[PDB]
Amino acid sequence: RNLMIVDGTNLGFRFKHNNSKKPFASSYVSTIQSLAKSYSARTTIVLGDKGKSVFRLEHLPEYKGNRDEKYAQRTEEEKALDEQFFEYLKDAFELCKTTFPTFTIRGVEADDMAAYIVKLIGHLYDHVWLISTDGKWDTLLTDKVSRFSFTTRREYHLRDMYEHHNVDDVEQFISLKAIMGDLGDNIRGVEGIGAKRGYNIIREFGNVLDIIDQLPLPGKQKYIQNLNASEELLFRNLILVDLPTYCVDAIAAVGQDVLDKFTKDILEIAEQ
DNA sequence: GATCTATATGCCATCGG
DNA sequence: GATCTATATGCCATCGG
DNA sequence: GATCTATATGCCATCGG
Ligand SMILES: [Ca+2]
Ligand SMILES: [Ca+2]
Ligand SMILES: [Ca+2]
Ligand SMILES: [Ca+2]
Ligand SMILES: [K+]
Ligand SMILES: [K+]
Ligand SMILES: [K+]
Ligand code: NA
Ligand code: NA
Ligand code: NA
Repeated sequence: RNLMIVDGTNLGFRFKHNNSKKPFASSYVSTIQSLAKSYSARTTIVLGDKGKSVFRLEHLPEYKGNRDEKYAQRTEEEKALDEQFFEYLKDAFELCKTTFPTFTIRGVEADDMAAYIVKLIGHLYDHVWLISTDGKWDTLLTDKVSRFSFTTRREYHLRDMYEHHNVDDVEQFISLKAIMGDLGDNIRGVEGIGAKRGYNIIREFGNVLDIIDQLPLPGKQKYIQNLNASEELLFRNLILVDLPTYCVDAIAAVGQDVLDKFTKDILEIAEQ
């Protein structure tokens, strides 16, 4: 039997329809129930977002500032629609709590809770299914951990990493995100390096820690000059994007007692 | 040329009497 | 009782994939 | 969130005594 971990705020956008004024709490819960059955999940854990990541803010005060800018620019009509949506989503979460173990921890990204759950209890299940449209959750893929995106309708598996992310494995994926940064979170990368040049450098030199150890790289191309100046950026970005390595620290950033209680609660759920 | 940077979509109810 | 005086918090990253 | 629009790189001598 399997474990299913839901990126719950992320999933809620499947219910955002400007031409529907109706509540969706019931359909939200039902969708999760049907996904759990589809994926033979004996355990389902629903995660939700609750404020910006304290762990990441500490390293980067402009973290997700781009998201604030996006919402700031809304028209009066858009704001009204969004407020209705987000109130309906809050109601969907409340209903969810009565049915599934559902976690929100202020100042902790759902990404980090998911990474930690997989590390703590993933071994107790045949397969782990991650319900998220967020490609960064593919930092967690293994032969036993896969992802489903409602947006693309695709299942993401470790063996298809190159098709999906232009890298061959998770370690290269994490390195690539550190070099490239993450536009969605307002984390700048090395200017001039995208997936193609990033993959080439990784293939040649290894992971980001290996690359740092070899700087300066040769070449007078601007993007290499930029890479050569980016040791501190790369170390920082690695902390921000290497979900499996830093998930425990990210949770502990809002209190060690909180981490200890979450650990306890997750272990207990896996026995229920 | 590919590749990268940067922007804007009021996105989104998979799929089966 | 309420009301006022006086003090101490190493406060504080709203909120949305 | 993915996806799309739009921009800027003075790019570029693969690889083997
Ligand atoms: Ca997230
Ligand atoms: Ca189906
Ligand atoms: Ca607001
Ligand atoms: Ca050849
Ligand atoms: K970049
Ligand atoms: K007074
Ligand atoms: K087009
Ligand atoms: Na560009
Ligand atoms: Na006081
Ligand atoms: Na666009």
